[PDB]
Amino acid sequence: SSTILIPVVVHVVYNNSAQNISDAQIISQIQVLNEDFRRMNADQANTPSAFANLAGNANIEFKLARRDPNGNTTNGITRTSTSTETFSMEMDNVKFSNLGGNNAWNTRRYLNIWVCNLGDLLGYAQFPFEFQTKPNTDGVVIHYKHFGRDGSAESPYDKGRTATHEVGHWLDLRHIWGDDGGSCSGTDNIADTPNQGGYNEGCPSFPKTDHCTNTSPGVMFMNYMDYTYDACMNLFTKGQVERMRSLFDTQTGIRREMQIYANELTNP
Ligand SMILES: NCc1cccc2nsnc12
Ligand SMILES: [Ca+2]
Ligand SMILES: [Ca+2]
Ligand SMILES: [Zn+2]
Repeated sequence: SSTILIPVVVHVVYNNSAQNISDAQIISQIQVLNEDFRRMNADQANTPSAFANLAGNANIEFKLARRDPNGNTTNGITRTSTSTETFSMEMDNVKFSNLGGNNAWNTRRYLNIWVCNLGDLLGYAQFPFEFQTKPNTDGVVIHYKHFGRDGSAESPYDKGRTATHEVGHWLDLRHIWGDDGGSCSGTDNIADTPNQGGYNEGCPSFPKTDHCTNTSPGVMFMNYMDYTYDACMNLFTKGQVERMRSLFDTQTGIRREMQIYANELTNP
């Protein structure tokens, strides 16, 4: 497979000094996305051998924009002082300059990552099916305490995996347990993710079983699309990789336009 290139702009929207996170912290997150989406994450050593053969390399590269929407030079990082103290998922106010946030850069050409103070919410995504109706709010929001790996990020969500999970949703992946409140009925529509009752939290011991997969090697609680601690997640499946890449299909791909100028938007 050929590398899919994603131009990124990180909108730091800060009401105080703590929210105005460091360049190092932002570069740390860009690096984590590149590791997790190219299976160059060192904690792939924690992937059980039973699931190692299902492990996907998405071969998606994330580069900070070097050309802004007016065609001027940028480092792909915006900093917006805000009078708003906590942002709302329901309002999407972080995504509008008009409401004390920062307007999206053309969502057909850039992945917009908003960093801000959110309401015990780690972050939220918008799914591709919503793009036609909600073009301005396409992208990913991350809580400033859970952006980037180590540094200023707070345990136990301190390895940058909130953004990996949210970019997952942004590329059309569903919760591995099927958003069915614990049943075996719901599906993530991925053949190589074992059927799973409910979400996992914390760091379960391998193997974790439930009424849906009651046998070793159990459910893939170390999948990025579960709700487990950052240090206890370490793969996408080949099935998940195919779903994500299909959005960039040159004929039918919802996000295909992103590839046309990706190189020019990320090259000096
Ligand atoms: N572990 C990934 C993740 C992303 C977003 C919200 C979450 N709640 S708990 N785990 C989450
Ligand atoms: Ca599945
Ligand atoms: Ca389920
Ligand atoms: Zn989720």
